Amino acid sequence: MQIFVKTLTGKTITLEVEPSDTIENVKAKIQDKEGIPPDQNRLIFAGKQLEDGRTLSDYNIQKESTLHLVLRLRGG
Repeated sequence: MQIFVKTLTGKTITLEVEPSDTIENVKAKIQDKEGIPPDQNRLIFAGKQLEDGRTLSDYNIQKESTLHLVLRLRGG
């Protein structure tokens, strides 16, 4: 049950999750592949911002889906 992640830059990543997992948990594994937490990054599917109140099967997120990684609060 792998999920692919696409950043706005085009960075293709890969994570292991379950259709019963929480949105926050699935976002949390982004730290284990990159290092950036779920407060600096957000989540989007089908033009809708996802949130930590539902699961993957509740959003209809299948395997081989490309998630959308957006940056919150520009800084340097």
